[PDB]
Amino acid sequence: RNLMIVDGTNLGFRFKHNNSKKPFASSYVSTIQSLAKSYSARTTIVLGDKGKSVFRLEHLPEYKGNRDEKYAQRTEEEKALDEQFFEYLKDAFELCKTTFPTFTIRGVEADDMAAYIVKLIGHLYDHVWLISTDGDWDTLLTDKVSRFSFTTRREYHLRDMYEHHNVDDVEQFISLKAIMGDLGDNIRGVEGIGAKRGYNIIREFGNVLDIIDQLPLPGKQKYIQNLNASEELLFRNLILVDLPTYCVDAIAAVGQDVLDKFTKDILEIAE
Ligand SMILES: [Mn+2]
Ligand SMILES: [Mn+2]
Repeated sequence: RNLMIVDGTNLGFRFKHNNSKKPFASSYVSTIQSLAKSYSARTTIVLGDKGKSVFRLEHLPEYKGNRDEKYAQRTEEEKALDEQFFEYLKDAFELCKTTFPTFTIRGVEADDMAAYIVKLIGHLYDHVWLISTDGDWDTLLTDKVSRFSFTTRREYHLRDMYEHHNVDDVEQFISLKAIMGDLGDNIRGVEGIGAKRGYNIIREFGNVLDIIDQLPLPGKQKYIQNLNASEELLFRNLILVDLPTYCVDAIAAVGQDVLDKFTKDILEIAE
């Protein structure tokens, strides 16, 4: 049998997208029941996000701050919509507490937990299926851990790292994130180097850190010039995007005690 780890909030937003007026708690869980049934799940795990990350915020105070800007400018009607959704998200998360183990730790994101769970009990299953539409989860991809999105109805394995992410492996995808930037999570990257232009430098010189050693890099191009004068930036970005390496840390940030309760809480279900 397999293990399934869903992206509680990500799915919520999907339901919201489809319709931001109708309650979706009921179908929400049913969707996680069919899926679990389908992926021969043995342990279904539901994880939702709650508050900004404590780990990231430290290495970057303005982390996801753009998302706060957006709420600030929302109209009285849209703000209401946002609150409506979240309410429905909470309810969708409460109903879940009746069928699937649901976790939430204020200060810790979801990708930080799912990486821990996988790192923690992954070996106890044949496969591991993560339910999300967030390609950032693809940093956990292996030949025994993949992801499935509804927004496309596509599954994602490792061999597909080039078509879906313009890189060859997890370490690469990371470095590309720490180099190119993540407009979403509000993270500044080298001015001038995107996916295609960034992968090249990664294919030639290596990964972020391997590249740090090598600076200054040759070439007279500005994005190259900019690159050479943005080392400090790569260090910070690498710790914000390298999910599989800093997750434990990201959890211990909100408490060496919380991390413990979560650890025992997982194995309890895994066993
Ligand atoms: Mn997330
Ligand atoms: Mn992103």
